[PDB]
Amino acid sequence: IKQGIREVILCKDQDGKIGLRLKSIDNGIFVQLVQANSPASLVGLRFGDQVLQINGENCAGWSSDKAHKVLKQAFGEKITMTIRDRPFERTITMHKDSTGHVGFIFKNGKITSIVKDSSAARNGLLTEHNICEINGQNVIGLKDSQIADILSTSGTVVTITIMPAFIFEHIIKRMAPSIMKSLMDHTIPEV
Repeated sequence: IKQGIREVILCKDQDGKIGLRLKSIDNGIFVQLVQANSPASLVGLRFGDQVLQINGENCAGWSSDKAHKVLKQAFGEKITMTIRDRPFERTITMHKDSTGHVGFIFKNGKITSIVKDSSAARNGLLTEHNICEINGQNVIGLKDSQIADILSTSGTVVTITIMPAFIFEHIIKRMAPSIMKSLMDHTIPEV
């Protein structure tokens, strides 16, 4: 999670899309969904990112509908957004034990229990936090089985990005579980 603010430049694609949906949270605007293969994904926008400005205009106070409208109304040529990196989220680095475990139980993507003497415990992993990313890969909307498998296919060192569940639940709702599992970007980032 990169401290402070950065600028991204987008181009609407052929279809006039950017592949973003935005959400009003605590009088800011936050990314609720990034579409795979979209201009938004390509420029590095991530779920939970705060949009401070669009085209130099402050997003403070905007409803979701107003932010979408501003984007729909922008010249698709060059859209500048000012971004604060995943501010509701934190990253935790763990190492697997000999059995290949980091030491937590989760359910519907939410960590529910931490295992004694585990890496999860040594690194102060918390319950009541939704798993957002594993090693930089968005896993939101995947089944617990898929998330479990992604954990398995990672190496020793596992980095998880988490978000407090009450905040997570506020950001996501008004979007159907099957959209998240299908259409929320789950790619490993390209270089």
